[PDB]
Amino acid sequence: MISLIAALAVDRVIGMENAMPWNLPADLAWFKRNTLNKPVIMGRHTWESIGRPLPGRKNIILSSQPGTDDRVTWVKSVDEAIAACGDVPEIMVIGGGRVYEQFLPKAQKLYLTHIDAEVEGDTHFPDYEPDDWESVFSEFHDADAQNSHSYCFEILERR
Ligand SMILES: NC(=O)c1ccc[n+]([C@@H]2O[C@H](COP(=O)([O-])OP(=O)(O)OC[C@H]3O[C@@H](n4cnc5c(N)ncnc54)[C@H](OP(=O)(O)O)[C@@H]3O)[C@@H](O)[C@H]2O)c1
Ligand SMILES: Nc1nc(=O)c2nc(CNc3ccc(C(=O)N[C@@H](CCC(=O)O)C(=O)O)cc3)cnc2[nH]1
Ligand SMILES: [Mn+2]
Ligand SMILES: [Mn+2]
Repeated sequence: MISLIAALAVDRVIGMENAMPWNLPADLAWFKRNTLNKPVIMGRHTWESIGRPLPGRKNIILSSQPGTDDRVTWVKSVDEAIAACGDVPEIMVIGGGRVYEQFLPKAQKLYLTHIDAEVEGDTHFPDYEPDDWESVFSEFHDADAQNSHSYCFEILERR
């Protein structure tokens, strides 16, 4: 399948000129657990923001331009990105906004972290058609020493 994973603040904000507005290590740890040993597809701006390869995962970068780093795989279209992933039980699409929009209709599963934080962003998760998704997992966490906002991990499956 194809699955999207994202962390959403209020109103589906996911970023602000190429930095995430927070630092919730419980959520990054959820991200790592759900992506480790799977291929991850990302757009070029998200590659830039991370700033390095994600270890333990096949990193596939979409760009309409030649690639500039041979430590990751560069592809020029959605069909090529999926093909580069070969024979894998689960393909993880890790954003950003433009990439999420294109992979949504080919997604079976959404791993969403809803963060209770108010932030004034420039990129959104495409979100919304609720009727087409069943929530099968939801786990809510209050803020603590390490994590300054409350947040909820949710897994949705396409009905
Ligand atoms: N909250 C979260 O979980 C999360 C997750 C990921 C990212 N983010 C944030 O999202 C923001 C980045 O998102 P974004 O929407 O600006 O950019 P993006 O989706 O990461 O990257 C867009 C770029 O990817 C390339 N691309 C996308 N689809 C393509 C296709 N079918 N074929 C060829 N190339 C394609 C293009 O590169 P070229 O311009 O090189 O052609 C395009 O400019 C940042 O703020 C980031 O921190 C947040
Ligand atoms: N749930 C979720 N949360 C996010 O913060 C997130 N971020 C991105 C894009 N940004 C990033 C930034 C860093 C790393 C990274 O290298 N993560 C480490 C865990 C430690 C950490 O991120 O601080 C990893 O090895 O996965 C991945 C994606 C994509 N999907 C997400 N999904
Ligand atoms: Mn808050
Ligand atoms: Mn979900």
